Amino acid sequence: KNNDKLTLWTTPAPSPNCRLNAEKDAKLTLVLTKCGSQILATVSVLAVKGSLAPISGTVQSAHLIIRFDENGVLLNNSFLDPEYWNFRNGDLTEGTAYTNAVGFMPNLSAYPKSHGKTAKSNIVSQVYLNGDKTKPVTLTITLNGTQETGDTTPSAYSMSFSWDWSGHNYINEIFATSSYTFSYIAQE
Amino acid sequence: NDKLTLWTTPAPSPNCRLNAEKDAKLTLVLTKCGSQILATVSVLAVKGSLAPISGTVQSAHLIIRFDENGVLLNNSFLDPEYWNFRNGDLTEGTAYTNAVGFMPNLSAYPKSHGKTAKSNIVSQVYLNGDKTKPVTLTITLNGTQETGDTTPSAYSMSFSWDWSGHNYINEIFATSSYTFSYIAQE
Amino acid sequence: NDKLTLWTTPAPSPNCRLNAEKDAKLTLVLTKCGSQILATVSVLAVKGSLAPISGTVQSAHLIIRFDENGVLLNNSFLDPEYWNFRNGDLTEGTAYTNAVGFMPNLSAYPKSHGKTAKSNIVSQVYLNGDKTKPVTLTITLNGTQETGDTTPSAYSMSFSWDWSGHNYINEIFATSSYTFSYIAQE
Ligand SMILES: [Mg+2]
Repeated sequence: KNNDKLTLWTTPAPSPNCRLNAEKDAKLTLVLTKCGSQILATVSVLAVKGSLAPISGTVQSAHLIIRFDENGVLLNNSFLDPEYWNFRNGDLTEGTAYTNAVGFMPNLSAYPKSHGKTAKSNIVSQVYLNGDKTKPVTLTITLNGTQETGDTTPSAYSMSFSWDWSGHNYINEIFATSSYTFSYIAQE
Repeated sequence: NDKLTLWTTPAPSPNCRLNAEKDAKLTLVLTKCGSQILATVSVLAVKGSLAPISGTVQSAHLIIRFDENGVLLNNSFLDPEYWNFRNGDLTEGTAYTNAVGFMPNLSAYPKSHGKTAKSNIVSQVYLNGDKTKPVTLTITLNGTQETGDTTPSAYSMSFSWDWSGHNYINEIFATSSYTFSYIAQE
Repeated sequence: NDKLTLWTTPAPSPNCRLNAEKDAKLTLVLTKCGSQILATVSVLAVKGSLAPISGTVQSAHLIIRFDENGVLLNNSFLDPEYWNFRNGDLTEGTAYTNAVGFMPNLSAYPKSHGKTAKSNIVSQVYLNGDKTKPVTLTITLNGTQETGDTTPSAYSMSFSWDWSGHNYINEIFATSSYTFSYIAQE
């Protein structure tokens, strides 16, 4: 059992695995590492096709919402593909889908279902396009909720990533973000 | 039951004093990862001049002080009732007698060396989780980013929120969650 | 011993080269949390053109390089004497022979892909812990954001501090503490 039940990830070098505008138009690298009562996370994203590859016209943001059921399992019609979202085995994922990941879900006491507009449910910081300090992008992570254009979409748990560069002209650049570290309180 | 997390609980009642007793809810979670502590912090004001922000208020400050065993001092500006080791989403019932493993390391962050760069963690957080409303957070370990706090303590953690130059009048003072780490005493 | 933390010690003597040998004190602590390393970094210059900042100086750079076993190369710009696994507030005296579990993952951060966004962590730190004195810190894993470091290594970690546009002349170069994490090789 080369398994590691304390890390849930996309793999460190994913194939296209998520939908920012269309199916598999980006590679999300997301690693969740369980440190008891807190999850330690790293996230980065790279667009591979469409209006973010390269950034065209008037687009100044990108959004991904990941939704899980009561067992911490991705919902049907997930915008993150489930095939390579699993517990760690070396640099790969287990092949058999997990049945329970509640230990990696954002705590519902800390981050209640209807509370996405609450300050505590948001982690907000700058990341940098192409790892370039002169090209800031704001990242807003929302736990068990959304601040955007209205979400009472059923899920038990959720994690929302919103990248925004209002005011910046990044036309003809590929949308790709520096790696960002964060933590949140675990459900169990 | 979990002796590797010391917290306020994830959903505290008013539990700290920014300008008067119990005028805010501090959510502070400390998770021991051996030689480093992994921490998350958020604050929400519930009454007074921060709820909502009034007049000329452009900052808020909290100092938490501990004794040599890592126990909150008397006259604490963080209420000790629900500051304890984790049990579910609650605290253990019996007050802890030792948390030295969660205290900021005195070799790394010496007592009253708060003006030293290394004893400070400084970053932007965001009012109401709103990217257009930045607030600077300065965290100081075993000191204050200022001349002497003269109340003795073995260890301390100081939080200073500042929004000089911004007009947030009539907004409730509430901060996005912020992750940091620091070197543990043992 | 504590084989889950690799560090400079929490209060190092001068131990790294920004512009000359031992012209700075780097505090760097790496704590293994399975698949991720939790890190804290701070730097303090002690002599030369950064102590205090003089003339035209608006940046500082350090590259740390390791072999296939995770051991510092010869001609290291971080001194190997006090870079080791934790023993109290000190280091083990006998040099480590393997630290591959602390190295940046090659699948995530491929060798010489320093211009790739994912291999960079970028944020503001603050001179003297002062919120009015920002400094950008760019961390690069297994590469350098300034291209083509030509010195071969199995693994590397690059730190670039930049304050273009700011006049910090006559200040000592000293940074607030900064937390980050990265995917571990094993
Ligand atoms: Mg910033």
